[PDB]
Amino acid sequence: SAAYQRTSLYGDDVVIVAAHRTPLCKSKRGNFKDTYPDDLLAPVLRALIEKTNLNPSEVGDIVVGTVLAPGSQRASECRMAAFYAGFPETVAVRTVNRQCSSGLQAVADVAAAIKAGFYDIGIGAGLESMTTNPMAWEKKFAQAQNCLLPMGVTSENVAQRFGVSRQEQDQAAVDSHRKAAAATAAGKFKDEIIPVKTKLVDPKTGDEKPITVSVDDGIRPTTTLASLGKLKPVFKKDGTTTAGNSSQVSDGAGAVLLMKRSVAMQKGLPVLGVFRTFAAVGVDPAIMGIGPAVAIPAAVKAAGLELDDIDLFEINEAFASQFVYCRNKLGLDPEKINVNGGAMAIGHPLGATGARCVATLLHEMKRRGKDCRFGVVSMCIGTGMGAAAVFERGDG
Amino acid sequence: DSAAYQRTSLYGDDVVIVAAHRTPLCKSKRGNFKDTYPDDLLAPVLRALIEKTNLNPSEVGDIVVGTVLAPGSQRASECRMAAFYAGFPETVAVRTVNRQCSSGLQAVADVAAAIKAGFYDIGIGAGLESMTTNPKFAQAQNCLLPMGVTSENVAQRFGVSRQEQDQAAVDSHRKAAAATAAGKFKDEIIPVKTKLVDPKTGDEKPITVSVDDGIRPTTTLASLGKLKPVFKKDGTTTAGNSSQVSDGAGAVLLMKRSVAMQKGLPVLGVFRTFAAVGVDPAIMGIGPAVAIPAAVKAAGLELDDIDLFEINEAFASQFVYCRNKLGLDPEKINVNGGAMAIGHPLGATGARCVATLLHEMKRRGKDCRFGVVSMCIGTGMGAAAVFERGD
Repeated sequence: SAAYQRTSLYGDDVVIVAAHRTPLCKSKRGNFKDTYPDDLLAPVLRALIEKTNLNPSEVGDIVVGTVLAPGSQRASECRMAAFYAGFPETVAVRTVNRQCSSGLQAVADVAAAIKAGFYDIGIGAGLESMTTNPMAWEKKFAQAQNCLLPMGVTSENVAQRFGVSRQEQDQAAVDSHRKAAAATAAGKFKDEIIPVKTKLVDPKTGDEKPITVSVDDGIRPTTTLASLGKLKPVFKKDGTTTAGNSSQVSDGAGAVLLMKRSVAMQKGLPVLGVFRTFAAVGVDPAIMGIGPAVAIPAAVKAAGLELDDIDLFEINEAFASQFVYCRNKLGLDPEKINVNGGAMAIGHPLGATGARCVATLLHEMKRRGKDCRFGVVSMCIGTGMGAAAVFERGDG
Repeated sequence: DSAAYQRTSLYGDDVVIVAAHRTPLCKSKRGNFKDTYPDDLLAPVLRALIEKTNLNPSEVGDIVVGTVLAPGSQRASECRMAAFYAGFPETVAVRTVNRQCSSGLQAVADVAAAIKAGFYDIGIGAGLESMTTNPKFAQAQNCLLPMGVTSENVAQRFGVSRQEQDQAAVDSHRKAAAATAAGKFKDEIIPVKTKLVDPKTGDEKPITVSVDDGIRPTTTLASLGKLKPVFKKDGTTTAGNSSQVSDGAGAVLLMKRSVAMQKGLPVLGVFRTFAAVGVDPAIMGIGPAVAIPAAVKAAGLELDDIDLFEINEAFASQFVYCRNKLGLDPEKINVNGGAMAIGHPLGATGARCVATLLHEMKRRGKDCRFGVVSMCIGTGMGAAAVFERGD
């Protein structure tokens, strides 16, 4: 149980008409190492618009999950992105008010504002990038560690206290890379991924070669239980968390275009998803990192559903310790979770995780057809909180 | 209303406040805490909750601190150092409010929530700001500049004038001067034994800060009328009708009503309800205007039932808007002055105002039954807490 809970009930009124993401690239030496943050968010914001033939001035609100950027750089990067995607002055751009989070509430608060009648159309997005445009509108490594070190140490304790073994954690990372490799090789990410045309600087020569990034570069198809069992602990001398069974910061962006069911209908826009419910929960401080394990039952219950009704989960894999705990504690069927791989394989783009997982969930549900009716997206909001979202498959 | 969403915590009569204190608040711009490190502001307030209750430090189940100015990991290390010096052991976990920008009221609310949930019996909701650093202006601006730009816009749209904003700053300095002169802050304030470098000679002269050094008793409508707009050419907001960043700390000791009873501890206050709300994006910075009705309604009360209001004065534009929108009795609000006079210690505002409220409720007698503390959680949210007078 939780200390408190925010619940948003959206009924049938709030649909998703588009949900997309950039590829995710490892922040340390990945294919976005010479790509600025606004050049990740802008093409995802722009695709929502192009895919729905929507006038950008019709969007009532853009809320962005963004963590790495310090202070005023958060908003300025998003406004840079918004401006360059063609949004006018009159479209307000906001950030998620958290020191550390994974961005899901951005999607939920946009949904809530639509349900409240504040506006008809909104974008819930997310963005992270280790790079800084020298051109600002009108540090970052510290910020990554500041969020992730506490998350890692707490989860290695929760795992240590509930007996989540090194094998169990490593098996999760193996499964993640297996599933991400298989989804990539089957072209299952093609619908959700907006390829990013950019440049890659050859460290040897300094030459900038044009590159179009289309694939998640963090995937390691050769990952085995054997390769991972060789890896050394990252936090404490006899700890079970390694570089292999935890996720690394990746550059990327995600965005979800939400609207009132009746406006999508007058516009002739297929429904990709129906946002049913959102719950954010404050957890017992005695056992932090376990966010999702508390928020999932909360959001499912608010949807008038039982855990067994959920066909697919997207549960963030920031650390296998915490991922395996939350899965095991809830008794979830492992075969319904991160079916196309998780952050251990494709990466952890902090504040973009929420929109990223929304895109993955909805497009897989689309793909799996009518019997894939209900989906949950879940993740932490920093060590003390969980967030979970219930989605119903759109009719298209 | 209306909120886009609401978090409601209902505490019953289960969660009592047995002590609430604050340091004096001093101007960050070369006020009397300019040579005092953050941990040296929080430590003696945390220690005062302990000393005044004869509590063993290790009995505290949780310490949650609102702190804004500090960058990233420094937020945590400042609070943990302050906790160490207040005599708390490793075993007492110290957490910070997970917000980029907030006034820290939710620290108190979350501890109360955790007590009501039976997670522990005793916790501390606290806040700390200091511009000094123990071997931040950018972080302060990031929070307040958009807050003021937005609140001014709301003022200009809904007819909150320069004249009415300036009057509110006069009123704030006047009430705070009367309060200070009348000894009304003595109960809540923990004086800070510190050292001060004299700017003229450079000498370290040891000092006990007891007074909020930012009160300007000479503040008139004439003196405020002469100040230039801080945001745009024809803007209404000035350096005089908004609050300045201030160094200080606040801490609130909460516990289960039965453990306080067993312990022989006088109840200062009863935490009844808390609400936090996301507001209409088209009108940002009006937080308290949505959150007060919500928290009041959660307590099963009406606005008329509330005897005292502590509403944050980060900007007069926003404060006057919230008061006028709700039709509150101006005479029940910030009765001992507000942040325009005594300072805006960002994340320490929550605990600060709770202490001011409860002590004034106690002083006023049994008829001062209901109090509301309200403030923003950044431009997009509002927080409000309902308290009932302790016996």
